[PDB]
Amino acid sequence: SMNPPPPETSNPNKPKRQTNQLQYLLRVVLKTLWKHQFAWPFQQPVDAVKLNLPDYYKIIKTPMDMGTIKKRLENNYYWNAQECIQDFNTMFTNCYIYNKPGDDIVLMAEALEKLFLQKINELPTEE
Ligand SMILES: Cc1cc(-c2cc(NS(C)(=O)=O)ccc2Oc2ccccc2)n2cc[nH]c(=O)c12
Repeated sequence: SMNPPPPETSNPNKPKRQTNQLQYLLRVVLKTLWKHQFAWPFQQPVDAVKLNLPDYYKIIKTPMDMGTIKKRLENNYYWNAQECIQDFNTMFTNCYIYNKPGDDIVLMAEALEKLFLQKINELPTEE
């Protein structure tokens, strides 16, 4: 039943970078989805005790979520955009493995992934 610790949002060993895309992912792409109607389940780590889902973390092994993704951006945790983009693909994949096609939660995940995949069709350029 228990909840594991959340993903790390800071890491001193890990090198950090503030590219102009990561700035965009936080200032534009992440606040675009954060405000959406379907955003709330993905706004913090899943609570398998509260949800009474004791099997969730026996099937999901790389948990991810936007709460976690948001702070990583704020901590400059990533080295480049694709690192963060891949925290998103993990999140959505976790939602489509643990649940079934058509379940309410995946319909939101699919809604988001498609507003997602549309906002990162155009990142800003480098310096
Ligand atoms: C990714 C995700 C998020 C949630 C979920 C999270 C919270 N809040 S919290 C504090 O983050 O854990 C509350 C209800 C939730 O279940 C919903 C199931 C259907 C429609 C709306 C919500 N779930 C539940 C089951 N499977 C999942 O993959 C999942």
